[PDB]
Amino acid sequence: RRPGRLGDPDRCLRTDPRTDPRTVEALAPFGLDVNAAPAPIGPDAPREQQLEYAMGAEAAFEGVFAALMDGLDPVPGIERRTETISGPAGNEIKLYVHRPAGAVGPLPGIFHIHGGGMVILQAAGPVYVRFRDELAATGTVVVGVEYRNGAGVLGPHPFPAGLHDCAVALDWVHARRAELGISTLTVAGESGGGNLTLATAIRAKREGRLDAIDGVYALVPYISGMYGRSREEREAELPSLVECDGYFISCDLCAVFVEVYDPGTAHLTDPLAWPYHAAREDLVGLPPHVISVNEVDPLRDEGLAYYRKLVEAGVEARSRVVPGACHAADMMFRKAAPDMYEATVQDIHDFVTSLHRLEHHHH
Amino acid sequence: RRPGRLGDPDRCLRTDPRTDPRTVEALAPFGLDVNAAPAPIGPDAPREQQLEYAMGAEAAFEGVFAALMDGLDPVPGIERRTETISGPAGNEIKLYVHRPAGAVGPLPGIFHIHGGGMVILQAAGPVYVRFRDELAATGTVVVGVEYRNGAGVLGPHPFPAGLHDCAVALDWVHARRAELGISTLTVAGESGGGNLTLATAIRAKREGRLDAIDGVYALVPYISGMYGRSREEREAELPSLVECDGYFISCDLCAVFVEVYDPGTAHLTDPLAWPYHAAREDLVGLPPHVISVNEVDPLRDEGLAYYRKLVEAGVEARSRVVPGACHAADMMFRKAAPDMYEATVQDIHDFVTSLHR
Ligand SMILES: [Mg+2]
Repeated sequence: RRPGRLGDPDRCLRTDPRTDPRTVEALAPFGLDVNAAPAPIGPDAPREQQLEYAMGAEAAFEGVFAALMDGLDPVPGIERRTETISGPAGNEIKLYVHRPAGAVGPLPGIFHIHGGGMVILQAAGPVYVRFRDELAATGTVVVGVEYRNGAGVLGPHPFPAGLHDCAVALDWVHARRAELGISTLTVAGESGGGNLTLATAIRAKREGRLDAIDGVYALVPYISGMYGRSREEREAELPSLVECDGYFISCDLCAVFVEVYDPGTAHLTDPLAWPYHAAREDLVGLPPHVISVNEVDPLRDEGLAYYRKLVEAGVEARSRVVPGACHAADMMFRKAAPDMYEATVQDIHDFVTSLHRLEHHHH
Repeated sequence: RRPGRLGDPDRCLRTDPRTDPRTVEALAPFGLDVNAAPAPIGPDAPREQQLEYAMGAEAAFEGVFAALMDGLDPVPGIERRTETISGPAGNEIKLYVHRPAGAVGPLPGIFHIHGGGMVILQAAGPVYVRFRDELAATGTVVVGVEYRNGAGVLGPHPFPAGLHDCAVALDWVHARRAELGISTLTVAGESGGGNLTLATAIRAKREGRLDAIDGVYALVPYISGMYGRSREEREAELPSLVECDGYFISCDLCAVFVEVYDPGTAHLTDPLAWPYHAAREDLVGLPPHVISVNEVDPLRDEGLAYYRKLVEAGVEARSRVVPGACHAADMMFRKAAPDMYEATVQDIHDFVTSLHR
């Protein structure tokens, strides 16, 4: 029969033979070996209740991530510094810089955009600190942007606040490459940070700012906005949204996050809010991209769709799949599945090291 | 607004702003800067006439490839030897072996399957000798299999003759990794050799022979068999078949080649003939795969489809696109577009060095 919840509506990560069993056992303490509990509200709830729900979801996910990162041996030899810059709207934006302490000369730069559906989680949290140390350790300079969120502790700031913060922060890092010891500059991020990464490149082309971007690496991108569509609609367009619904994340939670990010959903088909909607003309001329998708992630199909769009637009594009992986498993299970974690860090290192500096090429 | 011949039916490689212009000028001596001339026959022609046509098409493509390889400095430091083995059906199969001079120790192996729609061209021809030298130079042992073709000078031998010859030759290389100085073994090939590469892996799983295959690298695979469908059918299913029809290769030529390969087309939906038809159960458990596709290649969409299938079956799969590239441009334009050629050679090298037994 068909895989996952297409073949058996009651299947979950534990009962899906495709799931890496180490990750099932790593999620069991949190109850996330089985299908996520349903959302107690939907996208028609009053905004006040949606923000309360998102604040609780933020805390709940942060508890999971803190426990998964707890007790890890430090990454050796990383220098960390925080910079604080002026945002577009009188707001301060923190940048978390990571580099190998011994590094002599310029290294590839990674402008890292954290996930959380553009509405929750902090770049200051342990799962992101760890990922930026891990990337830096390979011989990169990593700059993690703390942008305004749609909700939670760093919210509420609707679309396009976080996207504007990412723009200003990218411009600041690009203007300081030499000071920061950066050669090429890649924008990277997972899930909602994969969304902001892809939209950051689309916007940079529109604004004449593409000198800032030598490459783009999007992991498990959260880009369709279509989580609130019926089971039949989701099955017809993006079947992974049914096949793997409730595998770590659920369409019901994501549909509330869509409304939280953009109240009224005037930008539901705007490629800067939801890059799945990008037209060919939005993508022509973009720098090299990687789209990394996860096998048992509901967001798998929308990530594959974006790779097809980039191919159709002539971008120097690549894609990969992480076998056995739930949404963001390759960034979460540094303890339980270190090989999966290492393979993603090493793929990103291999991509950024391959890049040419495009500001110095005729364009 | 739609690219290529979807937006302007008269567009051709030269007038498509997407094409790498260096490849346009490189194809102009052959008249292949403009849309390929139409086929004088169709798949309904008598078999005798289809074989005459395939033999002329073979000579014409060989002439292009020879001219594109002429005037190159040889790849230095390559040792070449020919092995001759027993095939499945009393036939001898040549194997073209390439290795770097003075390599110490085992190197990744590449079992290379040439293209030509499974019906034309020889592994002994200069475009394949060059590509195997180029791969060897990066630190690999390359084995080019000379299998039975559906047509041309090494035919006619319908499906599954070529596939059977690839299976026996792969088994022979696998059994001799030590003697050949090979560590890991990758099956690789472009176009019709991309078809045979992907079908070789699906067949190996069925036959309990997957120990022979540590990875699979398919370039611009020729795998749908759907070239003879109407313009409207092709547009609906695999739009690149219309968008880039006539860019170097044409659907009319390909539709005759389908019939030549498998006369009567009993295997038109058989994944061993046409891997686009693979079911999930055919792909589950396969070793790592790369699918490389070319931007302005009519075969682009079928290759992207196969990457999706591998992802949906849990294979450790990757894909790439070559911008500005017609069908097989990354293997043809070593003179005019050396950056494009080297990027494909280095991606294959990166892949095979990443594998383990
Ligand atoms: Mg006959």
